[PDB]
Amino acid sequence: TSLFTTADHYHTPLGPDGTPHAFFEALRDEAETTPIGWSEAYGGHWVVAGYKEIQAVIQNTKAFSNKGVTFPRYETGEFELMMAGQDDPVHKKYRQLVAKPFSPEATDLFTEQLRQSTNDLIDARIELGEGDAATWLANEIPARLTAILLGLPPEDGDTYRRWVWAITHVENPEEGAEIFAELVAHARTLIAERRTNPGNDIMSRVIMSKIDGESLSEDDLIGFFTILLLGGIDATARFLSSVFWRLAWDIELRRRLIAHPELIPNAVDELLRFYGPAMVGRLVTQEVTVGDITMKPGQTAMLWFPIASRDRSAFDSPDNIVIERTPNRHLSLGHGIHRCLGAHLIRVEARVAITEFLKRIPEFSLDPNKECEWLMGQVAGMLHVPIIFPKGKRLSE
Ligand code: HEM
Ligand SMILES: CC1(C)O[C@]2(C)CC[C@H]1CC2
Repeated sequence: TSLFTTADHYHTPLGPDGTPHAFFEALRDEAETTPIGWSEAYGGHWVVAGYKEIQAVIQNTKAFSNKGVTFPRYETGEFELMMAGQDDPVHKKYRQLVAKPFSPEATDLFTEQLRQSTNDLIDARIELGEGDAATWLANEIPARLTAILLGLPPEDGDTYRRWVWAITHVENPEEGAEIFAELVAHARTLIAERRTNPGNDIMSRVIMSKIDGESLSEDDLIGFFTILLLGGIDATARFLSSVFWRLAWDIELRRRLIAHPELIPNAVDELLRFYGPAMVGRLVTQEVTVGDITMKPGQTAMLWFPIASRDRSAFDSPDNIVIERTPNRHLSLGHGIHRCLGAHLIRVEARVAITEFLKRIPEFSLDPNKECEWLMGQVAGMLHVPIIFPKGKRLSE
């Protein structure tokens, strides 16, 4: 028997802790013998689990196209995924338009604003002694910031999350497509308003941009809106949720981050290795051999970053969260020409979220009377993290 044969990133066996990590560890073990295996899920596809094999695939853009970046394809109607779903030279020209606002200096401008935001969110339940850390904090910190980056109302996160749910999970394809069309209607309204009232936000920037002398089409602009909203609120929320869950029970990790706040950036990087939500696909466009396996045009390869992030030939003691680990060249943010546009931004969001939360609520635990829930898929992580804690005091009021 092989664990590859029924591997499916939307249906990962969960262990007694509520995560897929026992299964990932078992697949990692098998991958030492077979780093690429055939799964019969989704009609048949390749699962790439070894670290060096994922590196080989993700560097080989001639044979492995980002037209397959989501598999099964995300529900975005007739729209492509902007940047993420493109190959060069097209990909590079679109990404250049938004490189500046995602640079470390540009995103660092939001640091203290994120800190204030995080504290305002914590104020809403600190006097109560209980909350779902995912819905209360993890969902809201990145959704509010993303809203501000796109010039959306930050208070409407439930609307934005409903759109993303349709893109990533709704099973009835008519329904999912209709809800995605709601996002598209709102994007058109936003774009029309920005045209007349341009600001310093990222949508105004791409609206005023040109490629090869031509303004972007309304469709390309909707594409930018979609990928930035999607990227900004989904994997960030799942990652932060998984982190709050881990900190709720892992009292040893928690006390160390309180004692050594200077280690929080490196610990965020290690938590990205361990809880990185993402996997990505590639469409095979030319016959290619990777290790023992020859892939053929039209096949899809899924890059199982969480398994490669646990590869013993790439990391010492990969099953331990070693907060001082360097260089820690994990693949949770990708590698090569598509490497995550939001990399620096999530590092800042996570550092601030963890720092302020542990400052405000150093003592907390999982609620024994409510269930946690792990969401599976191409972006995976805790969805519900009910916690309890001693009642504390609001900063504002
Ligand atoms: C925990 C948080 C996140 C994780 C794990 C993550 C993961 C990734 C990964 C693995 C890729 C590579 C795609 C590939 O190789 O096909 C990627 C690309 C990308 N991400 Fe992120 N992402 C995160 C947050 C963000 C945020 C905050 C944004 C923007 C607000 C964002 C926007 C993008 C975009 C636009 C791409 C495509 C870049 C390109 O194609 O050149 N992501 N992300
Ligand atoms: C699912 C995932 C990882 O997130 C986005 C923003 C980047 C790569 C893919 C598709 C879209």
